[PDB]
Amino acid sequence: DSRLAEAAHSSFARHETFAPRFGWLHKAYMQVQSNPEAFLADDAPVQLGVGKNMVYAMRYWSRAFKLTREHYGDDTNSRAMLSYPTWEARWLLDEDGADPYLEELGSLWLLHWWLLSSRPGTKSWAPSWYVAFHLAPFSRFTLADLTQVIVRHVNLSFPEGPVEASIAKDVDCITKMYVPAQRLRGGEDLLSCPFRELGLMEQVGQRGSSEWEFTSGSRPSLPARIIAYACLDYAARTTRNAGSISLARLANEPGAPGRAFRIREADIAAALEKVAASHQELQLVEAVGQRSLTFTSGPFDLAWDVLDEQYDNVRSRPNFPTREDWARRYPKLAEAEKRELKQL
Amino acid sequence: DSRLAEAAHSSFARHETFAPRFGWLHKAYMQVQSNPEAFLADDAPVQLGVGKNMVYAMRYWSRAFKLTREHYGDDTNSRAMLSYPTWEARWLLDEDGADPYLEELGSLWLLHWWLLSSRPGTKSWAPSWYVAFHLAPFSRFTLADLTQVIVRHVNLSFPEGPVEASIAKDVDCITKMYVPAQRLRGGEDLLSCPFRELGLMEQVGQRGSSEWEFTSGSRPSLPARIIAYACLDYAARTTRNAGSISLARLANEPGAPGRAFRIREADIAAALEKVAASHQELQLVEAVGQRSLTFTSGPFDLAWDVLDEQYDNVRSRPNFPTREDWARRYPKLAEAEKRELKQLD
Ligand SMILES: [Mg+2]
Ligand SMILES: [Mg+2]
Repeated sequence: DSRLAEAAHSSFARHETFAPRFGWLHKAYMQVQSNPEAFLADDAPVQLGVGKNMVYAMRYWSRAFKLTREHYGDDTNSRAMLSYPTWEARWLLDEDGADPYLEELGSLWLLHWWLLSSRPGTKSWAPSWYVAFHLAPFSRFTLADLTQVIVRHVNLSFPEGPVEASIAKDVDCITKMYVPAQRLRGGEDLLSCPFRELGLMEQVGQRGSSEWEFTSGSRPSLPARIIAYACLDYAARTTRNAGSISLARLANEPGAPGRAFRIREADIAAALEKVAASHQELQLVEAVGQRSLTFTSGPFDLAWDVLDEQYDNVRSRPNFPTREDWARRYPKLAEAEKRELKQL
Repeated sequence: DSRLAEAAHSSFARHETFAPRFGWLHKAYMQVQSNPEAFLADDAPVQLGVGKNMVYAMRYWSRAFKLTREHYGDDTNSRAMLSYPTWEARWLLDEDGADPYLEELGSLWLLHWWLLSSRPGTKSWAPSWYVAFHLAPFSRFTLADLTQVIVRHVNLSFPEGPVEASIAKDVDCITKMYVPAQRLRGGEDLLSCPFRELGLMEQVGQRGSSEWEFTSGSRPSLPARIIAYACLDYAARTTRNAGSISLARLANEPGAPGRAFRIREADIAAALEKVAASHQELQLVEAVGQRSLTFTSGPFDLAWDVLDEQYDNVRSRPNFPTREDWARRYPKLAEAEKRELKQLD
């Protein structure tokens, strides 16, 4: 088994037991935009306004949410892994972007998709999150049961061999990231975490009992265009031209929006139907008779047409850079992608 | 039944049913700091980064959370109410301040207290919230129930009166502010609201059914210094000298922390023990045999010692302004307070 090795980097507990914070995403984008050394400077804890271990966590979460890519010097400098903002970060978090203050719940659903997402050249930095949402056998678990599940997947997927204590720390942090704070004990310490608003995870049988579970209701906070974006972005993992993808695969394949968002096939179809009605190039077709999503040109570009429309077409704004503008401004983003590729 | 009139201004539905947004608090502070006309300018939507239909909601929430005050400018033959940031906003929301990005849940508890709080010279801007937390005789309700208890309290307090439709909009907004996003139904519509993390309101018994309730469990996200601040801030409403206030009043009196935070007397007692252990001027006393909190000096200054401690003593940082420094930069803050105090005929 190497579903996981093919989708995720070997990366555990680099969040340093810290769940994401809005202030960290915001401040990381602002500093890194003009300073590649913003996380590595001896200056960082005061320049970022956080403790020293929070600097690394900030750096990790930037990487994990696909808001930055890392690559060496030179100009020398060193082997130092400097950070570079992605075009998606410029699109989302810029003061001129889609949702710089994460006012819309669809933006959190989007960031959640990027944390789990993977494609050739760009794997996930949260293998424990990927196992939990895409590969775990059961919806209810103890933290030690889920920990054991990830250990077994890491053992069959990576040459290194599992660090149980680090994987246990991922499981603590998943819990803090998705579960309501009333189901947490803080020895006051308790921090906000905006991904709790997604309602993806709950305590069970609350003593609080030792068990936790992922939910399975409807997702009124998940916008249709966010589902449609993820389905077309998932289709674009393997195709760059016109074509189709079955709804069954979108609902059930590991990596796809059904498991990422924990939504049923019917909720995917309902989102795609609503979005298709506004986009001539997209249709739901019932074949033999299973439903398929069709697209008359490459699905990556249509994905971003649907996503940009959810935020009133950010790419139309004055002086908004194109991906090709961004790539020339930050050529190391492509170089980081290439070195991921030349392992395949 | 003048309780609501003494506690709250006659202000209903000015938020247009938009629940608070962190970006709204943060950007309004960044702009009002240097521009008293931030909410009135032709270019407000672009400079505040919001739609034209959101500017007033944003202006309202800043005032309601005691983050701004409003007063006429120095501009003759003009009645427009200009905005000025409060010292509390400088302490909390500045990049140099306590929690500019609302990273700690105690900051949301605190903002919630500010929304509900009331003092001679600074009443609440959220009468429907005041009624819902402090005056309603029940805790479980349909939205039509909550609307009608507010309507009943408003007719006793404000002759002028909003229309019922305005109060209903307040109640929709109360719901979206506090209940989990999974209980709401949009058109996509749903916005984040960080006050939902406080776990204060939940859907109950549904189907159908149409019921809601304020919750009543334990509050592990409510820090003890936040409780003690509110208790001392509450005592300071009526006294500026050494004195005392009973735990029963703190836990049960309308306007006090027990009803604002929906916590029981023992939870208040436990928070106050923790804080009195580091504060020799605070004590929990047994009298006959009711417990009281006592303070050997003025409660308001002790309140802010306790609150500033929760955030690592922000007032000690280099160049942090005193309230005297701030009142000289923004003289109309005191003018807006004096205006309201002389409405207390
Ligand atoms: Mg480390
Ligand atoms: Mg308006």
